[PDB]
Amino acid sequence: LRPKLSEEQQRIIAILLDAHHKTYDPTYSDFCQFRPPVRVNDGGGSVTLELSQLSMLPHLADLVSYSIQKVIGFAKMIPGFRDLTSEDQIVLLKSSAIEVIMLRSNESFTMDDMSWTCGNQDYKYRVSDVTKAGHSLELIEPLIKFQVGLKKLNLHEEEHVLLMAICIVSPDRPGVQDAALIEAIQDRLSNTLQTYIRCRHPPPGSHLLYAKMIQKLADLRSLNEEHSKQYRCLSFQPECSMKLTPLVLEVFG
Ligand SMILES: C=C1/C(=C\C=C2/CCC[C@]3(C)[C@@H]([C@H](C)/C=C/[C@@H](O)C4CC4)CC[C@@H]23)C[C@@H](O)C[C@@H]1O
Repeated sequence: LRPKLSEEQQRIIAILLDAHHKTYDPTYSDFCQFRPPVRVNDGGGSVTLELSQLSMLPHLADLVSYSIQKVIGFAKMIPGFRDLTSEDQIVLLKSSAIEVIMLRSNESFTMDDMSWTCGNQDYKYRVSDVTKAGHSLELIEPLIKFQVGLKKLNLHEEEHVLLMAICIVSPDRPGVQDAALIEAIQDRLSNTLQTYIRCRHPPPGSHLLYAKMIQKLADLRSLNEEHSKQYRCLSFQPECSMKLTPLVLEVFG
Protein backbone atom coordinates (compact mmCIF):
# COMPACT_ATOMS: atom_id res chain seq x y z
CA LEU A 1 0.00 0.00 0.00
CA ARG A 2 1.13 3.53 -0.80
CA PRO A 3 -0.99 5.95 1.24
CA LYS A 4 -0.84 9.54 0.05
CA LEU A 5 0.82 12.29 2.05
CA SER A 6 -1.69 13.83 4.42
CA GLU A 7 -2.27 17.58 4.30
CA GLU A 8 -0.29 17.89 7.54
CA GLN A 9 2.63 15.83 6.24
CA GLN A 10 2.84 18.01 3.13
CA ARG A 11 2.85 21.05 5.40
CA ILE A 12 5.71 19.65 7.49
CA ILE A 13 7.79 19.12 4.35
CA ALA A 14 7.02 22.63 3.05
CA ILE A 15 8.01 24.13 6.41
CA LEU A 16 11.30 22.21 6.48
CA LEU A 17 12.23 23.07 2.90
CA ASP A 18 11.60 26.73 3.73
CA ALA A 19 13.62 26.51 6.95
CA HIS A 20 16.56 25.06 5.05
CA HIS A 21 16.42 27.63 2.24
CA LYS A 22 16.53 30.39 4.87
CA THR A 23 19.45 28.83 6.79
CA TYR A 24 21.65 27.36 4.05
CA ASP A 25 23.22 29.80 1.58
CA PRO A 26 24.15 27.79 -1.56
CA THR A 27 26.38 30.65 -2.73
CA TYR A 28 28.50 30.64 0.43
CA SER A 29 28.63 34.44 0.24
CA ASP A 30 29.32 34.88 3.98
CA PHE A 31 32.55 32.85 3.98
CA CYS A 32 34.78 35.86 3.30
CA GLN A 33 33.80 37.14 6.75
CA PHE A 34 35.49 34.22 8.53
CA ARG A 35 39.12 34.36 9.60
CA PRO A 36 41.16 33.58 6.47
CA PRO A 37 42.24 30.00 5.79
CA VAL A 38 46.00 29.53 6.10
CA ARG A 39 47.59 26.48 4.50
CA VAL A 40 51.12 25.80 5.73
CA ASN A 41 53.48 23.32 4.06
CA ASP A 42 52.92 19.91 5.62
CA GLY A 43 53.21 17.27 2.91
CA GLY A 44 54.38 14.80 5.53
CA GLY A 45 51.29 15.14 7.69
CA SER A 46 53.37 15.91 10.78
CA VAL A 47 51.21 15.86 13.90
CA THR A 48 53.85 17.86 15.75
CA LEU A 49 53.87 20.56 13.06
CA GLU A 50 50.08 20.57 12.71
CA LEU A 51 49.54 20.97 16.46
CA SER A 52 52.18 23.69 16.77
CA GLN A 53 50.59 25.75 14.00
CA LEU A 54 46.92 24.75 13.63
CA SER A 55 46.85 27.13 10.65
CA MET A 56 43.40 26.09 9.38
CA LEU A 57 41.71 25.98 12.80
CA PRO A 58 40.66 29.66 12.99
CA HIS A 59 38.90 29.45 9.61
CA LEU A 60 37.22 26.07 10.17
CA ALA A 61 36.24 27.12 13.70
CA ASP A 62 34.46 30.19 12.31
CA LEU A 63 32.84 28.07 9.59
CA VAL A 64 31.58 25.56 12.15
CA SER A 65 30.53 28.27 14.61
CA TYR A 66 28.59 30.01 11.82
CA SER A 67 26.99 26.70 10.88
CA ILE A 68 25.91 25.99 14.45
CA GLN A 69 24.09 29.32 14.42
CA LYS A 70 22.31 28.30 11.21
CA VAL A 71 21.48 24.89 12.68
CA ILE A 72 19.91 26.54 15.74
CA GLY A 73 17.74 28.61 13.40
CA PHE A 74 16.75 25.53 11.40
CA ALA A 75 15.86 23.50 14.49
CA LYS A 76 13.56 26.22 15.86
CA MET A 77 11.40 25.87 12.74
CA ILE A 78 10.98 22.11 13.07
CA PRO A 79 7.27 21.49 13.78
CA GLY A 80 6.97 20.62 17.46
CA PHE A 81 10.50 21.60 18.50
CA ARG A 82 9.27 24.78 20.22
CA ASP A 83 6.87 22.68 22.32
CA LEU A 84 9.81 21.16 24.18
CA THR A 85 11.23 22.77 27.31
CA SER A 86 14.26 24.98 26.62
CA GLU A 87 16.26 22.51 28.71
CA ASP A 88 15.53 19.74 26.20
CA GLN A 89 16.00 22.05 23.20
CA ILE A 90 19.54 22.94 24.27
CA VAL A 91 20.41 19.32 25.06
CA LEU A 92 19.26 18.24 21.59
CA LEU A 93 21.11 21.10 19.85
CA LYS A 94 24.40 20.52 21.66
CA SER A 95 24.28 16.76 21.13
CA SER A 96 23.47 16.85 17.42
CA ALA A 97 25.25 20.03 16.24
CA ILE A 98 28.33 18.30 14.77
CA GLU A 99 26.17 15.56 13.22
CA VAL A 100 23.85 17.99 11.46
CA ILE A 101 26.89 19.91 10.22
CA MET A 102 28.32 16.74 8.68
CA LEU A 103 24.91 16.07 7.13
CA ARG A 104 24.32 19.58 5.73
CA SER A 105 27.90 19.77 4.44
CA ASN A 106 27.05 17.01 1.96
CA GLU A 107 25.48 19.74 -0.18
CA SER A 108 28.93 21.24 -0.88
CA PHE A 109 30.77 17.92 -1.04
CA THR A 110 31.71 16.83 -4.55
CA MET A 111 32.78 13.38 -5.73
CA ASP A 112 34.77 14.99 -8.53
CA ASP A 113 37.80 15.19 -6.22
CA MET A 114 36.44 14.24 -2.79
CA SER A 115 36.30 17.75 -1.38
CA TRP A 116 33.88 20.28 0.01
CA THR A 117 33.87 23.06 -2.58
CA CYS A 118 32.36 26.34 -1.42
CA GLY A 119 32.71 28.82 -4.26
CA ASN A 120 36.30 29.77 -5.05
CA GLN A 121 39.51 27.77 -4.58
CA ASP A 122 40.21 29.46 -1.24
CA TYR A 123 37.08 27.84 0.15
CA LYS A 124 37.73 24.32 -1.11
CA TYR A 125 38.40 21.93 1.75
CA ARG A 126 40.31 18.68 1.31
CA VAL A 127 41.51 16.01 3.74
CA SER A 128 44.83 17.85 4.08
CA ASP A 129 43.04 21.01 5.25
CA VAL A 130 41.31 19.16 8.07
CA THR A 131 44.57 17.66 9.34
CA LYS A 132 45.96 21.21 9.47
CA ALA A 133 43.15 22.00 11.91
CA GLY A 134 44.36 19.37 14.37
CA HIS A 135 42.23 16.37 13.37
CA SER A 136 43.58 12.94 12.39
CA LEU A 137 42.74 10.44 9.64
CA GLU A 138 40.90 8.37 12.26
CA LEU A 139 38.08 10.90 11.85
CA ILE A 140 38.65 12.20 8.32
CA GLU A 141 38.71 8.88 6.46
CA PRO A 142 35.40 7.64 7.93
CA LEU A 143 33.97 11.11 7.32
CA ILE A 144 34.87 11.07 3.62
CA LYS A 145 33.44 7.56 3.31
CA PHE A 146 30.25 8.83 4.94
CA GLN A 147 30.01 11.77 2.50
CA VAL A 148 30.38 9.49 -0.53
CA GLY A 149 27.86 6.98 0.81
CA LEU A 150 25.36 9.77 1.38
CA LYS A 151 25.95 11.33 -2.05
CA LYS A 152 25.18 7.99 -3.68
CA LEU A 153 21.73 7.81 -2.11
CA ASN A 154 20.83 10.73 -4.41
CA LEU A 155 18.36 12.10 -1.85
CA HIS A 156 15.65 14.54 -2.86
CA GLU A 157 15.95 17.82 -0.97
CA GLU A 158 12.74 16.80 0.84
CA GLU A 159 14.46 13.64 2.13
CA HIS A 160 17.64 15.55 3.03
CA VAL A 161 15.87 18.12 5.23
CA LEU A 162 13.70 15.48 6.89
CA LEU A 163 16.82 13.48 7.75
CA MET A 164 18.45 16.50 9.43
CA ALA A 165 15.26 17.16 11.41
CA ILE A 166 15.02 13.53 12.54
CA CYS A 167 18.70 13.66 13.58
CA ILE A 168 18.13 16.67 15.85
CA VAL A 169 14.94 15.37 17.50
CA SER A 170 16.41 12.14 18.88
CA PRO A 171 14.96 10.82 22.18
CA ASP A 172 18.08 8.78 22.94
CA ARG A 173 20.39 11.74 23.55
CA PRO A 174 22.06 11.84 26.99
CA GLY A 175 20.30 14.17 29.40
CA VAL A 176 16.91 14.55 27.71
CA GLN A 177 14.06 15.12 30.15
CA ASP A 178 10.86 14.45 28.21
CA ALA A 179 11.85 11.53 25.98
CA ALA A 180 8.23 10.55 25.27
CA LEU A 181 7.45 13.97 23.80
CA ILE A 182 10.66 14.05 21.75
CA GLU A 183 9.84 10.57 20.43
CA ALA A 184 6.34 11.65 19.38
CA ILE A 185 7.86 14.54 17.45
CA GLN A 186 10.48 12.35 15.76
CA ASP A 187 7.90 9.68 14.89
CA ARG A 188 5.75 12.25 13.11
CA LEU A 189 8.84 13.19 11.07
CA SER A 190 9.83 9.56 10.49
CA ASN A 191 6.36 8.62 9.24
CA THR A 192 6.43 11.67 6.95
CA LEU A 193 9.76 10.57 5.48
CA GLN A 194 8.71 6.94 5.11
CA THR A 195 5.45 7.99 3.40
CA TYR A 196 7.20 10.46 1.09
CA ILE A 197 9.67 7.79 -0.09
CA ARG A 198 7.09 5.11 -0.91
CA CYS A 199 4.91 7.75 -2.54
CA ARG A 200 7.24 10.20 -4.33
CA HIS A 201 10.57 8.43 -4.73
CA PRO A 202 10.85 6.64 -8.11
CA PRO A 203 12.68 3.29 -8.56
CA PRO A 204 15.14 1.69 -8.54
CA GLY A 205 15.55 1.73 -4.78
CA SER A 206 11.98 2.78 -4.05
CA HIS A 207 12.12 0.80 -0.82
CA LEU A 208 15.33 0.00 1.08
CA LEU A 209 16.07 3.73 0.92
CA TYR A 210 14.51 4.34 4.33
CA ALA A 211 16.70 1.67 5.95
CA LYS A 212 19.83 3.07 4.30
CA MET A 213 18.94 6.54 5.60
CA ILE A 214 18.42 5.31 9.15
CA GLN A 215 21.80 3.57 9.04
CA LYS A 216 23.44 6.90 8.15
CA LEU A 217 22.13 8.25 11.45
CA ALA A 218 23.88 5.38 13.23
CA ASP A 219 27.05 6.19 11.27
CA LEU A 220 26.83 9.79 12.48
CA ARG A 221 26.80 8.72 16.13
CA SER A 222 30.16 7.03 15.59
CA LEU A 223 31.64 10.06 13.85
CA ASN A 224 30.28 12.22 16.69
CA GLU A 225 32.12 10.08 19.24
CA GLU A 226 35.43 10.19 17.38
CA HIS A 227 35.14 13.96 16.88
CA SER A 228 34.61 14.43 20.62
CA LYS A 229 37.72 12.37 21.40
CA GLN A 230 39.82 14.42 19.01
CA TYR A 231 38.38 17.72 20.21
CA ARG A 232 39.47 16.83 23.75
CA CYS A 233 43.09 16.26 22.69
CA LEU A 234 42.94 19.49 20.70
CA SER A 235 41.82 21.40 23.80
CA PHE A 236 45.07 20.36 25.52
CA GLN A 237 47.09 22.48 23.10
CA PRO A 238 48.06 25.77 24.82
CA GLU A 239 46.35 28.91 23.45
CA CYS A 240 43.92 26.76 21.45
CA SER A 241 40.79 28.41 22.86
CA MET A 242 41.67 31.68 21.11
CA LYS A 243 41.51 29.90 17.76
CA LEU A 244 37.95 28.76 18.41
CA THR A 245 34.84 30.71 19.41
CA PRO A 246 32.71 30.94 22.57
CA LEU A 247 29.93 29.00 20.83
CA VAL A 248 32.24 26.21 19.68
CA LEU A 249 33.78 26.00 23.15
CA GLU A 250 30.40 25.56 24.83
CA VAL A 251 28.90 23.11 22.33
CA PHE A 252 32.00 20.90 22.16
CA GLY A 253 33.33 21.60 25.64
C1 LIG B 1 30.35 23.49 7.83
C2 LIG B 1 29.84 23.33 6.54
C3 LIG B 1 30.77 22.98 5.26
C4 LIG B 1 31.69 21.94 5.22
C5 LIG B 1 32.09 20.92 6.23
C6 LIG B 1 33.24 20.33 6.40
C7 LIG B 1 34.54 20.61 5.47
C8 LIG B 1 35.82 21.12 6.33
C9 LIG B 1 35.97 20.23 7.68
C10 LIG B 1 34.61 19.86 8.61
C11 LIG B 1 34.23 21.41 9.25
C12 LIG B 1 34.59 18.61 9.52
C13 LIG B 1 35.59 18.74 10.84
C14 LIG B 1 35.93 17.33 11.36
C15 LIG B 1 35.17 19.56 12.10
C16 LIG B 1 35.97 20.42 12.79
C17 LIG B 1 35.67 21.03 14.16
O1 LIG B 1 36.39 20.30 15.20
C18 LIG B 1 35.97 22.62 14.11
C19 LIG B 1 37.51 22.69 14.26
C20 LIG B 1 36.37 23.42 15.09
C21 LIG B 1 33.06 18.45 9.89
C22 LIG B 1 32.26 18.89 8.59
C23 LIG B 1 33.51 19.29 7.52
C24 LIG B 1 30.49 23.97 4.08
C25 LIG B 1 28.94 24.17 3.74
O2 LIG B 1 28.38 22.93 3.23
C26 LIG B 1 28.12 24.58 5.07
C27 LIG B 1 28.29 23.51 6.23
O3 LIG B 1 27.55 23.85 7.44
